[PDB]
Amino acid sequence: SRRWFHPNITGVEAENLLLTRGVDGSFLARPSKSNPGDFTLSVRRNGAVTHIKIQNTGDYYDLYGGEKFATLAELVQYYMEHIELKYPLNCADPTSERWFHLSGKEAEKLLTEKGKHGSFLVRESQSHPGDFVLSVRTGDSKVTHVMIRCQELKYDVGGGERFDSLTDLVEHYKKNPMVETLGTVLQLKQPLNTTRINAAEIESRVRELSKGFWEEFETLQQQECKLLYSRKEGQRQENKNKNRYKNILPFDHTRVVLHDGDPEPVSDYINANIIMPKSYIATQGCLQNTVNDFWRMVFQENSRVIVMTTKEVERGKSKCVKYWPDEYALKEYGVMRVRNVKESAAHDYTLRELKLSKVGQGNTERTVWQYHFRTWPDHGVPSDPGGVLDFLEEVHHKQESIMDAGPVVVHCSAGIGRTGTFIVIDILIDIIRKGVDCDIDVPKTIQMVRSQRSGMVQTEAQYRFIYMAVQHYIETL
Ligand SMILES: CC1(CN)CCN(c2cnc(Sc3cccc(Cl)c3Cl)c(N)n2)CC1
Repeated sequence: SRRWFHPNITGVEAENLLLTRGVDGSFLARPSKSNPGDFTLSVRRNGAVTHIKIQNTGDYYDLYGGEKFATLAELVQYYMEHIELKYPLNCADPTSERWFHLSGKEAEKLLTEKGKHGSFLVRESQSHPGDFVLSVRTGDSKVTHVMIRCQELKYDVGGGERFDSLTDLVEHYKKNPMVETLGTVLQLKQPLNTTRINAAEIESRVRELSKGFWEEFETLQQQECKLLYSRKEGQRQENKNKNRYKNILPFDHTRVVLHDGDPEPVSDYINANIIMPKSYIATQGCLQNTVNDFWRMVFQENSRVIVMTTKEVERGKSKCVKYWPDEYALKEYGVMRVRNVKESAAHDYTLRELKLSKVGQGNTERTVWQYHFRTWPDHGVPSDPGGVLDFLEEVHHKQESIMDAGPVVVHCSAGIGRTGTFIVIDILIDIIRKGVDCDIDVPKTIQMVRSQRSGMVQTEAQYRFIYMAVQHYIETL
């Protein structure tokens, strides 16, 4: 449902809402206004409201007194199946729906300039403030307007059932479409796309979102509820301690499956996923016990470029074990043998030239290049995207320069926040690098990658950093 999230309520607004429209076991989650980036889980117990903080600095949602998760949905899912969270107290604000917005004539052109059969949107009435309008497109070539009146806190389209919110109303006429007198069926097949822009417009769009970014991002967040794909392998007993974060797991359907492993019972698991929009494996920072597994992956998938986006230690916290030999040194990691051939240090990153081979057979050698980005801020995102961009641009040419190279391995700590910011920037400039004659749809791209790994861009700050990055790249054409 994900409608248990309320984008714009204060604490007290939530408390009274739980205590007036809810029962013991009712809960909700809301953006925290004390700390931008944080969120708050609000639950009713014994007729009282306890509030639970959840911090997300860019790596994961850290529920205090609980566990760390990829999305708030997987969080709620996790706790609704094991202070009890029984009944979602659902939100009626539509600000975070894909279809909500806006003048009629302006609505008609967009539907004409960008819509197909079934594209629709809901806007606020201009004739009677308080009422709403549902504008829908039908064709093979017509746009239809359906007024939605607000009466005594309930909404309708002039007859039939009265709804407690537009989302309910809309959801009802998606499954039960209005039929006009001459046969025309007003099918609400897809919300109108207003986020895909031409690459040359990014600068215009970024300026108007800065007076916007919040709304669009959380409108993308609200859609994570569609991405609760199974992650069972990662919960299997033999795999629990192969995860750096027990509750941040790879989708079974996109995980990398290690083959040709030791006869041990389970030898095919690693907290990684293939990311296909050049392809990527998105993974977590190695642990002591999965280093040999990490290199089995690199070998198997023919990866020749690794991109690590964290220090080994950050703020005294460990984030990734040292899985590469010292410069000029040679190490054996299970059946895999790695020599660090040379290291080169730039200001923002280090390149390690690593040769990977399988012990015993000197016909499996391949160079692997590890690009170790070292200047990401301990919290937040870089104030400027130049460093990231030149990094990725270097990374891309290295990858393009090797024949038959496999996925490009990308990893941070939990492998969702930073790792996902990078891959996405990389996909988008991949497009712009086609030139400036191309459309860019950041939300779409983020959602396509979250469908392949949980939580793949973590924060709003990062989300805007992606826009800044693409803008900057376009400026430098
Ligand atoms: C005004 C608005 C209020 N709610 C409504 C429209 N805007 C909007 C719409 N859709 C999404 S999401 C998405 C986008 C493309 C492809 C896919 Cl697949 C997804 Cl899932 C988004 N982030 N913003 C911005 C805010």
